[PDB]
Amino acid sequence: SQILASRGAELFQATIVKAVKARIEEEKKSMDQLKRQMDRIKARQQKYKKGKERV
Repeated sequence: SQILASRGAELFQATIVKAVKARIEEEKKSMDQLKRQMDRIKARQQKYKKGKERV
């Protein structure tokens, strides 16, 4: 157990960095999805404005 001190630190750090990688992946995906939703809303509003076109 004296020789194997660093192995536990390596394992814990690997778990932490894997969790952080999954977190940033999920965050990026959610941000892109929300941004696409916002663009669709903008496009629908612009289409309505152009359909109005016959402060």
